Amino acid sequence: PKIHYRKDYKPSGFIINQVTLNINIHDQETIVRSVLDMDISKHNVGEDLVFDGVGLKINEISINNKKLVEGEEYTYDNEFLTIFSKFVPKSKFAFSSEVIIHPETNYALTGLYKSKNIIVSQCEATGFRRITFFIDRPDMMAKYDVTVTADKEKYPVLLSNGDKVNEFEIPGGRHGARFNDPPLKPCYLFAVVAGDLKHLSATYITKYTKKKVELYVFSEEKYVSKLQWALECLKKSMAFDEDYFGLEYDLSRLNLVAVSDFNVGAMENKGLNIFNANSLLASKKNSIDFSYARILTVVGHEYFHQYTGNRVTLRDWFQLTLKEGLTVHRENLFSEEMTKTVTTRLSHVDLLRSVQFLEDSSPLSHPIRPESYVSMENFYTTTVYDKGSEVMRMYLTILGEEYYKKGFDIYIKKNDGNTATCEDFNYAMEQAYKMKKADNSANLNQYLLWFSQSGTPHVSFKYNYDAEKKQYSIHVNQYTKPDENQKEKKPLFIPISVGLINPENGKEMISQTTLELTKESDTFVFNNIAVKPIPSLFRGFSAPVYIEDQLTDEERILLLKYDSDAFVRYNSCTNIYMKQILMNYNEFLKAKNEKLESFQLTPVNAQFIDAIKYLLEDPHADAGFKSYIVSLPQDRYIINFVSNLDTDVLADTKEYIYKQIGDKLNDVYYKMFKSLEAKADDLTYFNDESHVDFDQMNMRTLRNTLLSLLSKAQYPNILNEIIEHSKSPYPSNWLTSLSVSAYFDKYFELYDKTYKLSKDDELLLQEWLKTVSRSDRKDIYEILKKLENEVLKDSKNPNDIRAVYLPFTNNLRRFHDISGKGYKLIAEVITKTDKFNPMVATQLCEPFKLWNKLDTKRQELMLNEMNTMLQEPQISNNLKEYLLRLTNK
Ligand SMILES: COc1ccc(C[C@@H](N)[C@H](O)C(=O)N[C@@H](CC(C)C)C(=O)O)cc1
Ligand SMILES: [Mg+2]
Ligand SMILES: [Mg+2]
Ligand SMILES: [Mg+2]
Ligand SMILES: [Mg+2]
Ligand SMILES: [Zn+2]
Repeated sequence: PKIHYRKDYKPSGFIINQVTLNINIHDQETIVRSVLDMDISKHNVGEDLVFDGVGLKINEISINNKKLVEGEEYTYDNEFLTIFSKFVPKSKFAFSSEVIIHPETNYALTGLYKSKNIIVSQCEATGFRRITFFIDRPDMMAKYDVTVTADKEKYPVLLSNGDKVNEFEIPGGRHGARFNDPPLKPCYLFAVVAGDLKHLSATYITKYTKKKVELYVFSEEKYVSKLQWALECLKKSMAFDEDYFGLEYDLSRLNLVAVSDFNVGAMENKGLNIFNANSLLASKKNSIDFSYARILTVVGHEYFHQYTGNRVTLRDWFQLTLKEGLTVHRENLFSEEMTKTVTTRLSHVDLLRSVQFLEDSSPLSHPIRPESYVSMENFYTTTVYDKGSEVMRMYLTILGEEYYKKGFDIYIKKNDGNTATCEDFNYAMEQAYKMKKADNSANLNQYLLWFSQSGTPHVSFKYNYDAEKKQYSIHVNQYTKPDENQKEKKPLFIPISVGLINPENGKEMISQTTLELTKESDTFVFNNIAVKPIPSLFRGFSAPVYIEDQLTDEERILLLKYDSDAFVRYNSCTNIYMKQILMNYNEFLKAKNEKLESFQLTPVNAQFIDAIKYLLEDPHADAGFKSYIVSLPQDRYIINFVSNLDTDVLADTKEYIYKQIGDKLNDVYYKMFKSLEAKADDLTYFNDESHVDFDQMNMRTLRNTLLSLLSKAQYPNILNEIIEHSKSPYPSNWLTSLSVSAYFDKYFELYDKTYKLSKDDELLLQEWLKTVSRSDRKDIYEILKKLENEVLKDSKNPNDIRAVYLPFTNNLRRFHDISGKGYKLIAEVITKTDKFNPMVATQLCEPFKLWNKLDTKRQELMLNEMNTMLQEPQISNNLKEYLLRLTNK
């Protein structure tokens, strides 16, 4: 089983200068002819010429137009084509081949495949070798000249990278298009699309060069009306890159294409970005509110790769975080600017601290630049993306905007063209650090540990105030737990954005200050502090760490009410909830363990409840922020704090705490649900396709969150509200009506009603499926069986399979049923999917990531299922590597 090591990187002994492809799409097969103009590099040591080529049917191969003979001059084993060195030229030569591939039966959705009636490619990371022979690694940069031919009636729209330089008719009802793409690119950025596509288009004129750029967005005909928001998003993304970074698009056209069958959200092929339809298409009538933020995010993200990933390339796959972490960071700056709500930053933190912290405390834990892989597809992770994004964001925190922009421009100017590594970026940032610190002895050598050290730092605090001296001290310690990657962990460069709040008047006591913690511990002292402050620590969540603030609940409530920083207020609320959860959880567990007939539970802090009411009733406070404060921290955040987590005991603990708070605030929640209606559900702009109001969507989030609370509580007559809510024109409302009706006899009436409203739009039906899947129903197993039989059937569409099964895995009570029936159900789906799509089968493993953090009975049940999956004779390499790592085997 082949392991690749980061430190083993060596340039190839071969060079590929030019790729000339002819892709001839037929009814039963596609024929790919390719000529590679090649050379011998300075690194060559007389080795065999070995190409990647997976599942290719060879018709012929040649060197310099002389046909090579199998067995004598080459061997092919369905993975590697080896041409023996004695047959390989010692100077520039041409390698040519013709192979047969079958996009119609390519259900793995990598390489060239058919999605409904569209033929489409996906090459990142190793998909190009599934289309033709290549040295399929990102440092093999080449020029591309691509011709596609197909049946004209079936496939009128033909697209690839670069300029369309010719179009032509072919006998027998066929037609062809030639595209030439002169600038060098790695092969994972190659794309081709053939289909009966419809489009919307616009022209964008760049900021400085004043280049006219043609923008096209494509879908199947049925959904072309859903393309408008994506076109607006693309204009916004171009403007932002211009305005913040001074970066203009370089090419004359940019195409975005939506397809129905896609392993991920989208892909940044140069001038030809290809999208999961769920991340490109939306309408007010047929999409939930989340679609709007998602499209903005994904269009922005793939656009931002044009510089960070495409123009500046990766040397090798170990550098993945350099394009993905940096591009997530760019999209976050963009979306914060576009949405102007604090919930954009909060939602990123909420994801990192639940999902990524869980990964980083699991057997899958890795640094953002891993040291080895077996299947690189397994390293497209929340760590590489989201922790990578936070590491990229810490440079901006450390440097500030002016110097951050200087360092980023140094990175672009020096590397445009060109493969790069994480050190290249650190080097550019360090040049700005030197400039900022006014000394050339300053360095960021220690900062590199953020790329190589796995695990989440824990940062803890002690405080001292001397009233007589007016002097305040913050003593800080950092600790990363040893793990399987490093026995010894080193101190990181941690920037700690801080304020000091005067608790008498809630005012700021110091200017903006970022403490640079670079040792295992340090004490920061402040003079002229007139009263003992409450510290506001890690403002904006300034480093990706466990924060142990050591504050009292009274201090935390004062920050929640009065602090200026959204993240610190949110975290203070989070910390109050966590202290309560851990206390009640222990009380319930002791009662269960001791089989007690009676016992006590510690009630929720009454001043905390009063603070929630205070914020909810403030008309000037943000609706998105309000929806976070009435929600308990995510289950996957909580599990990081509990050993041997008994999921039933956690479910009882959450229930008690929600009931405690609802018993005091339900009348307030009801009054707000009613009073927010006018603005939340305003229809003034319902038929304006480009008018998108993030605040209004956050008001709907709050309304729907309050409705869920009131429905769980069986608030008097709430069923009337639910039934009326089902009549709203907004899918976020009428789908909420289905899930909150789970607690009432009207559930299956709303099931049918909303099914009928959803069934005629592919993406809306997927949203309906998630809604059913996440429904808090005691008969959820029977309901999932009905979905399988009646709707999902044998669909191989990843969006369908993920919609039915993933939301259900968050059902803390039912998915973790002590019989193990939920673990069995998901393992069956995993093994079934693995037969045709190993990548999606691995995504479906997500619920097992926390297996060793549960109570011993559930650990045993999950392990048995994973061992059963591992024992499947036909298991993919991808799935096997993932399960071997996850089970420490
Ligand atoms: C496992 O193999 C792959 C192959 C290709 C990719 C595509 C990757 N480059 C692309 O930028 C990407 O992740 N977008 C995200 C969306 C952003 C907004 C985070 C997605 O798709 O959900 C990924 C993995
Ligand atoms: Mg094949
Ligand atoms: Mg502008
Ligand atoms: Mg986000
Ligand atoms: Mg379908
Ligand atoms: Zn990306």
